[PDB]
Amino acid sequence: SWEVGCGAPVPLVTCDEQSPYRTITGDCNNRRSPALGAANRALARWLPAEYEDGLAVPFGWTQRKTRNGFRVPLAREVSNKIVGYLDEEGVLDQNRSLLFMQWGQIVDHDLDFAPETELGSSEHSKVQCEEYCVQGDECFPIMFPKNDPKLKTQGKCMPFFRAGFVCPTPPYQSLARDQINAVTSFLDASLVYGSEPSLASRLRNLSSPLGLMAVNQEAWDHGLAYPPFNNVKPSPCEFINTTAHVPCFQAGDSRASEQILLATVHTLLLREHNRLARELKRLNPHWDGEMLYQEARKILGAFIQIITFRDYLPIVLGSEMQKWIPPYQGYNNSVDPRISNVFTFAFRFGHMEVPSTVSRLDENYQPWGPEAELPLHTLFFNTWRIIKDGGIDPLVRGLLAKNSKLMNQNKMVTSELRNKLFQPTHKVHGFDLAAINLQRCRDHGMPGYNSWRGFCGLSQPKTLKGLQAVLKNKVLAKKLLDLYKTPDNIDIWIGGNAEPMVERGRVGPLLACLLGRQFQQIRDGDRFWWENPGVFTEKQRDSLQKVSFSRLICDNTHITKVPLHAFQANNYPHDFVDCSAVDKLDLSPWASREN
Ligand code: HEM
Ligand SMILES: *[C@@H]1O[C@H](CO)[C@@H](O[C@@H]2O[C@H](CO)[C@@H](O[C@H]3O[C@H](CO)[C@@H](O)[C@H](O)[C@@H]3O)[C@H](O)[C@H]2NC(C)=O)[C@H](O)[C@H]1NC(C)=O
Ligand SMILES: *[C@@H]1O[C@H](CO)[C@@H](O[C@@H]2O[C@H](CO)[C@@H](O[C@H]3O[C@H](CO)[C@@H](O)[C@H](O)[C@@H]3O)[C@H](O)[C@H]2NC(C)=O)[C@H](O)[C@H]1NC(C)=O
Ligand SMILES: *[C@@H]1O[C@H](CO)[C@@H](O[C@@H]2O[C@H](CO)[C@@H](O[C@H]3O[C@H](CO)[C@@H](O)[C@H](O)[C@@H]3O)[C@H](O)[C@H]2NC(C)=O)[C@H](O)[C@H]1NC(C)=O
Ligand SMILES: *[C@@H]1O[C@H](CO)[C@@H](O[C@@H]2O[C@H](CO)[C@@H](O)[C@H](O)[C@H]2NC(C)=O)[C@H](O)[C@H]1NC(C)=O
Ligand SMILES: [Ca+2]
Repeated sequence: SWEVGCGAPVPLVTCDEQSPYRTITGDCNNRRSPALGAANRALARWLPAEYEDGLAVPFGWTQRKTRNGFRVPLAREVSNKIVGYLDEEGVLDQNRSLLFMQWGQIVDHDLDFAPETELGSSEHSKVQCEEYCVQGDECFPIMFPKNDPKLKTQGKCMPFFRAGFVCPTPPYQSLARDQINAVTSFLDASLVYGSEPSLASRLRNLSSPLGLMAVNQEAWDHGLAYPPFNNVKPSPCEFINTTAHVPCFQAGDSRASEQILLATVHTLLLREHNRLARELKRLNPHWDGEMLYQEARKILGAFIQIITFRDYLPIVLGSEMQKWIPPYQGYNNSVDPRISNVFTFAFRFGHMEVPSTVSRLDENYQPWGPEAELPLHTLFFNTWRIIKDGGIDPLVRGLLAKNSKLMNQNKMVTSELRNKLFQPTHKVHGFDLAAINLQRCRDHGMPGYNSWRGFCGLSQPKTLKGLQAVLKNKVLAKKLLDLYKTPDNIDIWIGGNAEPMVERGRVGPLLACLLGRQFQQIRDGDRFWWENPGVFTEKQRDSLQKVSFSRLICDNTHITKVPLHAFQANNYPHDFVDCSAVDKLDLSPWASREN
C-alpha cells in the first residue's frame, strides 16, 4: 500500500484519557487510535475509488475516455431529463412535517463537510472557470447540453471546483485521492460548537464566567438571542439585499445560513445551550465557566443523538431500521466511526424532500402577513427575512404545520434547487444542485450503482428489463439507460434515490443499507454515546429520555401550541397541544454537592 500515516489535520493535540468531555476536534474518542473520527481527516473508503486514471481524474473529464465502454452523460443532461418537473401540485408528503426535511440537514451538517479547494488568496483561475468554462486543475465545469434554456441566458457552463483532499492541498501523487471531512464524524453537536479550536473559542462568551455562547449584540427576537453576525466582508447574506445590510450568522458550521429554516434551527440550538448553562448555574453556583460550557454542551450532544435515533431514523429507514441498527449493546472500540465517502452522497436523499416554498404563520397558525409564503430560492443566504421580518417564531410554526416534499420518481428535485440555486461565491440564482450532486460523485471517485448494490448484498441489474423490475418503473429505467447505457455507470446519487421506498420509510433498499450501516457505526464506535455506561448517570439518562423537539421550541420561543410528535404531519388545531402538556427536562440530576 501507500503511506499509512499521511495527513494535515490540527497538529498538536494530546489526550487527557480521564476527561469526561469530548474534545472539540474529535480526537481522543478512541483510546487505541486517537485520530479515528477526528475532523479534517480523510473520509473513509468502504470500497476502492474509481477514477479515470485510477488515482484522481474523475470520470467525465476526458471526452475520449469511457467508463466500461461508454461516455458518461453530462450531469446537467441527466438533471434535465430525469430530475426536473414542472407541477408542484401533489408532491407533498402526507405524513411528514417540514421538520422532517430540516432535521436531516442538521444531522448531516453535524456529520460531514467536504469543502471545495482554494490556493487563491487573489485567484484569477477562479475567474477562468466562471467566465470561460475552461477545464483544468481544480476547475471541473458543468457544461450545458444542446437545447438547455440556460444556454440562452447563462453562458456555456456552471463553474464547479473540485473538493479538497488530504495530505496536502497541492496537485500531487501517492495513494488514490481521498476527500477531506472538515467536521467530526460523531453526532456531537459540532455544528453548534465548531470542529476547530480556533472557531470554538470565538463562538464562546469568555467575557463572563457563565459558560455562555456569544450572542448577537445588534439584534434581538422578543428578548431572545440570535447568533453573532459573521462580520467578514464580502458577505453572501448582504449581497442578496444590498439595502438591508444584514450579514450571515456565525455558528459552529459554515453553512448555517445556506437557507432560512436552517438558520432557524441553528438559533434554537444556540438558545438551548445558553438556557442550559443558566439552569446549571442556579443549581450549581460554585461551577466555573468551563464546566458550565462543557456540561451544557454534553447535554446538547445527547439531545441531538436522541432525537436522531429515537424519532428521526425510524421514519427514514422504516421496516429496515432493525435490520441495520439493532438495539444498543454498548461501546465497541473495534468499530470504525469514520463517515465514509459514499455516505455523504447517500445522505443527500434529503434534496428530494425540499418543497418549493416556505411559510410564516401567526399565532393562530394562519398566514403571517401579505407575503407569508415565499419561493425557496429567495431564502438562500437570507437572514434579513428573520431579523427584519418577524423573528423565528413564524418560521418555527411553518416547520411544524407545513409538509416536506415527498420523493417521487416522476418529480425529484424542485426547480427552486434545480434551476435557481444560489452559490455563496457567485452572483446568480441559476445553479443546479442535482447536476452538482452528479458532478460531485465523479469528483469523489464514487463506484457505480451496481458496485453498491453488490456491497449491500442486493441484485445487480444487467439489463433494461432488470433495471425496470428493480426501479418498478418502465419509463424511468429507460431514460436512465438511454443516458448511461449500462446500469454499472449510473452515478450512486441518482441510482440510490430512484429506487422505490421501503415500507414505512422514505428511502429505498440501497440507501437504507448505506445509511443504516453508517449510523450503526457512529453510534457503536462512539465512546461518548449517551447510553454508554459512565458517560451520564442512570438518573441523568432517565431525565434524558424525556426530550423532544416540541419542548425545545417551548423553552426557546414564544410558540405555545406545539404537536406531540413533531416529525409526522400535524394539523392545527386538532394535533396541537399547549406547551404545558409536553414533558420538560428535569436537571436536578445534575445538581452536584461538595461535602
Ligand atoms: C433547502 C435545503 C438544502 C439546500 C439549499 C442544500 C444545499 C446544499 C449544497 C449547495 C450542498 C453542496 C453540494 C456540493 O458542492 O457537492 C449540499 C450538500 C449536502 N447536502 Fe444539502 N441542501 C439542502 C437540504 C439538505 C437535506 C434536507 C439533507 C439531508 C436530509 C441534505 C444533505 C446534504 C449532504 C449530506 C451534503 C454533503 C455535505 C458534505 O459532506 O460535504 N441537504 N447541500
Ligand atoms: C404517520 O407516521 C407515524 C410514525 O411513523 C405512524 O405512527 C407510528 O406507528 C408506529 C408503528 O408503525 C408506532 O411506533 C411505536 O409506537 C407505539 C405506541 O403505541 C409503541 O407502543 C411501539 O413501541 C411502536 O413501535 C406508533 O404508533 C407511531 N409512532 C409515533 C412516534 O407516533 C402513523 O401511523 C402515520 N400516519 C399515517 C396516517 O399513516
Ligand atoms: C456575554 O455575557 C455577558 C454577561 O451575561 C453579557 O452581558 C449582558 O449583556 C446584556 C445586553 O448585551 C445586558 O442586558 C441589559 O440590557 C439593557 C441595556 O439596553 C440593560 O438596561 C438591562 O439592565 C439588561 O440587563 C446585561 O446587563 C449584561 N449582563 C452583565 C452581567 O453584564 C454579554 O452581552 C455577553 N457577550 C456576548 C458577546 O454575547
Ligand atoms: C430588502 O430588505 C428590506 C428590509 O430591510 C425590504 O424593505 C422592507 O420591506 C417592505 C417594503 O418592500 C416594508 O414593509 C412595510 O413596512 C410598513 C409596515 O411597517 C409599511 O407601511 C410599508 O408600506 C411596507 O409595506 C419595509 O418597511 C421595508 N423597509 C425598508 C427600509 O424599505 C426590501 O423589500 C428588500 N428588498 C429586496 C429586493 O429583497
Ligand atoms: C465489535 O465489532 C467487531 C467488528 O465488527 C466484531 O468483531 C468481529 O467482526 C468480524 C467482522 O464482521 C466478525 O468475524 C465478527 O463480527 C467478529 N468476530 C468474532 C470472532 O466474533 C465484534 O463482534 C464486536 N466486539 C464486541 C465485543 O462486541
Ligand atoms: Ca460531528
